[PDB]
Amino acid sequence: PVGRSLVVIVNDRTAHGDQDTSGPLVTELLAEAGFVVDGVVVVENDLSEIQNAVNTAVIGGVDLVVTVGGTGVTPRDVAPEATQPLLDRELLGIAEAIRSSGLAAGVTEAGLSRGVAGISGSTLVVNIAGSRAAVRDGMATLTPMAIQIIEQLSSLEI
Amino acid sequence: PVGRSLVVIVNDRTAHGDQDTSGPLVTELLAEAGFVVDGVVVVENDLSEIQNAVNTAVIGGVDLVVTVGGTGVTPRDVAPEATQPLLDRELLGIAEAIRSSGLAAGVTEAGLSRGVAGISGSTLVVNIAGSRAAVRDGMATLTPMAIQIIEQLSSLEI
Amino acid sequence: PVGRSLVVIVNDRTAHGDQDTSGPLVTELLAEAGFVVDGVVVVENDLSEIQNAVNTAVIGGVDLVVTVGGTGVTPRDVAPEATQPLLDRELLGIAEAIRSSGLAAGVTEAGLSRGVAGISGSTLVVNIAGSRAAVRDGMATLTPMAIQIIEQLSSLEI
Repeated sequence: PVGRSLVVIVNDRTAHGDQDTSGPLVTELLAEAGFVVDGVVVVENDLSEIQNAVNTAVIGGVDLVVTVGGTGVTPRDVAPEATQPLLDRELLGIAEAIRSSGLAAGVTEAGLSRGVAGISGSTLVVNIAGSRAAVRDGMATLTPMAIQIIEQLSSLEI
Repeated sequence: PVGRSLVVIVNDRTAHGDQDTSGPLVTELLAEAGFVVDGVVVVENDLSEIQNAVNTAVIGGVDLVVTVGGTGVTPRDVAPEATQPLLDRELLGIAEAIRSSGLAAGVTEAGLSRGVAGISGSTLVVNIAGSRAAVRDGMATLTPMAIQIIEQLSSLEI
Repeated sequence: PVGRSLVVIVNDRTAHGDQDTSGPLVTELLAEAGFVVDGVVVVENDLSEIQNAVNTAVIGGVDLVVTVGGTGVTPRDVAPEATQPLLDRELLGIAEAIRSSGLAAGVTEAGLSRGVAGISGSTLVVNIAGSRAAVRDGMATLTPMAIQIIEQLSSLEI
């Protein structure tokens, strides 16, 4: 196994009982890249809830947290605002590659995603947009990068 | 019509009577994408003038403001410095896509543009470099993105 | 000659006597693009040493400083943290183009580089990752951009 992962669904409707159509796809793509999926957390578009969810993964030593949702242009979308202050160092390369690949694939919500990416504690944290198309394209870009970052951290033999 | 737009020409020479060769091209490309062009404002490379021009569009409820000029490497180029503090949220995807497309087209002043992009109030604000080549390539990248952001805002039915 | 350049090797091992395998390649690529190479400085992954090295080039009026190393994900990698506060204006276009080209070439440490770029005083400063592959790909992207920025500054006839 490459490492442990957690998925955070950032969606007001999912947090009140609607069918989450994105999370299972993220889970299966993580598993197919070789990650153990420790769990899925659903939160509202709420800064402190999102922070609590990520910080909980960070304190439990999770290797990869993928948040899904809350990267659009409306004031309610606060995943990036919630994430950025938790980052000890940003990895613009991840966020830029996700936007760039989504734009080339014609997935607008991915090209325009305000998502950030970085290391918090021992955890790689990456925001992706909420749609199935964004999760598909974002995950294809992200997972080899995440494998390399995580493999590099454990080859430090720290 | 997709929405209302304003063009802000940021150019010391144009502000003192020289022929503006970029503004008419921006106007015609906006019109061809379906925007009403409310007007054109000419300002110097001057932070408070640029801010006044943009804030005036913001308070009038304009949907898209394209600023043209003042994104180069010299100290006089202050469009990005003027713009960034007005943004309630940045849209790095727009600025990155404009740079990336300009670089692939060999338009140096576009690849290297310090331009930013984001939402201020109800207005999408985007900096592009001053040349005809930069306006051509920047507008081709920008206008479908702007249509999608604006169509999304009005489909909120707010 | 296009201008004067300095190379700063940011590497703990090189700073204690190991063979620097990257610096000669950077020197030869600079020379081949037409820069005079004023010198090479070796420093540790140490914020104040890196700053001293860059600020020394800035005060001596150097046109281009390329730093090599210290852009990875581990806490010891501090080239970007050292560089960013010295920049009077950032040139995201350079850093983004370096990441983007490295990603397309399959050079992971380049796609993921946290390197920044910008103008400090009269000096263009650009961080690249430490490997030979990163220096090869980064330099191919950087040197035409650097020539254009420097040629533009001296054509100001300031």
